[PDB]
Amino acid sequence: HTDGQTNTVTDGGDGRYTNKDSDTDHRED
Repeated sequence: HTDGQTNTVTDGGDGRYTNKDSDTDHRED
């Protein structure tokens, strides 16, 4: 009901450091 975001985290493939990426996503609307 097409307001609102989806959930978005990314962990950068790896590395073992704090490779904490972000994003966006929505009900693309």
